Amino acid sequence: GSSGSSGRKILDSKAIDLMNALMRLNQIRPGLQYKLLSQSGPVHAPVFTMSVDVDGTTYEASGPSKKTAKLHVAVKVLQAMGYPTGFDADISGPSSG
Repeated sequence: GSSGSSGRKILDSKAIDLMNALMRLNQIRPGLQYKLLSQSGPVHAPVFTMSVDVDGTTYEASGPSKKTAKLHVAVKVLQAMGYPTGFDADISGPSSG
């Protein structure tokens, strides 16, 4: 439930101008929760698929590491609302979300 929580405080800026998004998502929507739908692939090239619920919209983004996974997810959320994330000119193809 909600009542009776420990509270995990983890923070690290190992990346470069990337975590920015992670902090943002929390800035606009404090008290968020990230979960790993599933992980596939090798041990050196694992795929950490994270997921988050924002504004009644569930976002899922996979990455090379859980750390990047959560970050990628946020970037999307913002992009959906129309907020600056730090990425462009990256056409996806003939298929869109």
